[PDB]
Amino acid sequence: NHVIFKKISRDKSVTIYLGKRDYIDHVERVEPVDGVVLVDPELVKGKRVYVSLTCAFRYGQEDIDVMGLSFRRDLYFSQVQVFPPVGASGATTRLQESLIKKLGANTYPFLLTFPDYLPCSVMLQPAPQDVGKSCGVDFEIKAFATHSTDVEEDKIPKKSSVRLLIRKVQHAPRDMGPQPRAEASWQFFMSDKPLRLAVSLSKEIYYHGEPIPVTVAVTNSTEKTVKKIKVLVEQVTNVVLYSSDYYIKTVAAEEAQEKVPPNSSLTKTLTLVPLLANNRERRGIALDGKIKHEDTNLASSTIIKEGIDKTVMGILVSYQIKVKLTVSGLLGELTSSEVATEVPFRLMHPQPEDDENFVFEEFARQNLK
Ligand code: NA
Repeated sequence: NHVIFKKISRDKSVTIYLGKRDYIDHVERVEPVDGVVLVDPELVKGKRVYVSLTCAFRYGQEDIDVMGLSFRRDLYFSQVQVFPPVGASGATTRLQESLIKKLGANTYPFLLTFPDYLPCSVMLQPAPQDVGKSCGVDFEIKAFATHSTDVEEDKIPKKSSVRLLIRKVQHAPRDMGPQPRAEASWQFFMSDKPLRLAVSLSKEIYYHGEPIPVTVAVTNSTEKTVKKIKVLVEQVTNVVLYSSDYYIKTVAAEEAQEKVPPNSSLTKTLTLVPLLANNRERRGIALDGKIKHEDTNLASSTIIKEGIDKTVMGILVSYQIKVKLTVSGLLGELTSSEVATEVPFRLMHPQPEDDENFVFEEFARQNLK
């Protein structure tokens, strides 16, 4: 079985079919959006039909745009002619050949590539506590019909078009970086002896839903007790277009049950799983889609190609493990400050790997249960 997604214009003249809602970037390359457009021959007579792919950044709205009330900067734009048929006939892909075999003679292929310099789907709606507005990067697939008027004004009527917001989803590349690790030491006021914290991760990339084994070694040479060992996954978000908004938020947390007495060491591995489901509040963190939708995830770590300016990504997402130690008799007495350290890591979807029967679903995404 193969689920095909479809949407049809208010006026019934144009119907678009897609194989996926979600298009894979493994960063070596990215999936093209290939699909077909079914037309009503009678409603498209004398008309042209195109499909465009637009990547845009928007600040100030959850979409572009109501009352032109938002800032917008386009990252990429492409458009192909789907009807009348251009040049040679037939599909360039099996999906297309198959969908055309099934749907019949009013169906026409279209294929839209992605380039390698774009970000992946990212959006944020701010929490009450935050300032700065909603923003994100949208990927629009639009199929529309144009016609001519005797006044020589061409027309692109809304009722003849269909707009699908797809996702460009980040999947892991062939290779990952070295084992993440960090070593911090503190010498407190009046003290001759160090508190050391080493922290290590099993690998530099993790998959959404994959448990992250944070291993911690405390060497406490001090007279103090470490009352608490806390471990966080922090999501760090930078808005690099328009407003400068900066967000850092805890998407996962774990507390050890153990303390570290003066003059002792402790080594323990805590396991964290940074999912959006763990978060009651979905606001003020970078997601790959709208809050309302069941399929939405945490944004994957941004990946910038060499030689691309980061502002052109429009929102930067990155992750770190933060380990905070709580030290007895310090705070308000020997420090106004945290004792903590961070180890960065990347978070994305799994590495991808290396006729049929179709079932048609409406493209609109399922709302949150
Ligand atoms: Na001490």
